[PDB]
Amino acid sequence: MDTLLILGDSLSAGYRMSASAAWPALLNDKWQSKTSVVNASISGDTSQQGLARLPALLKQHQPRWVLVELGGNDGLRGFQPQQTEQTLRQILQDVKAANAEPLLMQIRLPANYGRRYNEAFSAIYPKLAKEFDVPLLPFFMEEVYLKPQWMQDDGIHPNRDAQPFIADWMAKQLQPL
Ligand SMILES: [Cl-]
Repeated sequence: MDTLLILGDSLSAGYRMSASAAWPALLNDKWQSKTSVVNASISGDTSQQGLARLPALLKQHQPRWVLVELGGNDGLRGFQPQQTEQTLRQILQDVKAANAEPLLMQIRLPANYGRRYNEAFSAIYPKLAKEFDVPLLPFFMEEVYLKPQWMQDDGIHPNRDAQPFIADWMAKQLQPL
């Protein structure tokens, strides 16, 4: 079996829920005996904190692909987009140099954040996917935001009931990869 490594923040770890409640556990169950899914996600992680954890994970897991789901905390904290871009660039360099295929997820801030900064933050992702010639996955939360029954009260993080949707959505996005 090949291994999919997830390098993520609470959108993949689960916000205020157990790891086993989060969609990557559901995906792992769905892909039993075919593909291993390692959820190396930490609630609250910046792109810099993800990057710090990455080398040990690459060594240990020798994954075939790495899903990079990071930078949203940087954006939510108003960090400079150029800085989050460089950090993400380093993550992508590390992945390729370990002989793994990076899969970069587009991240955005919710629709009530100011539009100029959200635009500059969001733009980093297609720029990096083009630069590294890697898949750019769409942001799964854009669908989730549209369902109050799947959102926690902060308007940011998906709830436990959203997790089976997200797992199914991710299974569908990831099969041609
Ligand atoms: Cl998107």
